[PDB]
Amino acid sequence: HFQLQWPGARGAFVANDEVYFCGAHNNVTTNRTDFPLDGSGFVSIKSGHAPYTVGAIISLETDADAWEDFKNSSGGDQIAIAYRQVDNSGTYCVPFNPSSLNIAGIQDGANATIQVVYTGGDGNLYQCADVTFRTTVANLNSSVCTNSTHHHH
Ligand SMILES: *[C@@H]1O[C@H](CO)[C@@H](O)[C@H](O)[C@H]1NC(C)=O
Ligand SMILES: *[C@@H]1O[C@H](CO)[C@@H](O)[C@H](O)[C@H]1NC(C)=O
Ligand SMILES: *[C@@H]1O[C@H](CO)[C@@H](O)[C@H](O)[C@H]1NC(C)=O
Ligand SMILES: *[C@@H]1O[C@H](CO)[C@@H](O)[C@H](O)[C@H]1NC(C)=O
Ligand SMILES: *[C@@H]1O[C@H](CO)[C@@H](O)[C@H](O)[C@H]1NC(C)=O
Ligand SMILES: *[C@@H]1O[C@H](CO)[C@@H](O)[C@H](O)[C@H]1NC(C)=O
Ligand SMILES: [Cu+2]
Repeated sequence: HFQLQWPGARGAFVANDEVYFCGAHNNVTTNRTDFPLDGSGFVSIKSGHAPYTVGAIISLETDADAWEDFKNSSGGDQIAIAYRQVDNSGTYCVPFNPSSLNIAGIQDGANATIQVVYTGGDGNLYQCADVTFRTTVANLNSSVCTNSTHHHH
């Protein structure tokens, strides 16, 4: 199981609820995180165990409230972060530039939802972050952006 560190999840973390769409926070939120388009952005999570596979899908719907809202026109998932295996528990953090996705409406002021998709052997698990894309963002605290390492797993 895992928590989003930055950008922050839609609502209160409930481990049991991670099996549901957006961790059972189905409704979009209005307290969105400003997320930079200048290439300084990242996604940071914390996993309780490893190994696991993680990726993220994205919705450019302001009201993203179902799986459909994360699919492209041909009905495939809009992948924001490609799936990979992670071999250490604790913090995992990937740079994320939304400008690098070929998705319409990625621009200053655009609303989106990033859904992290996690598989670590105890189910398919989900958490969502509601963001607003901005050209630049003031005072981005990058201190959560590290990869933990464990000599003995
Ligand atoms: C938005 O507000 C909800 C409910 O108050 C809160 O639980 C959530 O953590 C907030 N989102 C962010 C990114 O802080
Ligand atoms: C939360 O989701 C429920 C069920 O879909 C919906 O009826 C309700 O209006 C939503 N509330 C908000 C605050 O979006
Ligand atoms: C994006 O979300 C914010 C915060 O809820 C909202 O005020 C704004 O009007 C939305 N923008 C669009 C284009 O829907
Ligand atoms: C839809 O997303 C899938 C991956 O989930 C991708 O292979 C496909 O090219 C996309 N379709 C379009 C219309 O771009
Ligand atoms: C960044 O957040 C950390 C806690 O994670 C805190 O110690 C620090 O004050 C923050 N950095 C700035 C410049 O505010
Ligand atoms: C974490 O490791 C991944 C490779 O899995 C790498 O792409 C990423 O840049 C690393 N993040 C940090 C903060 O070093
Ligand atoms: Cu778990």
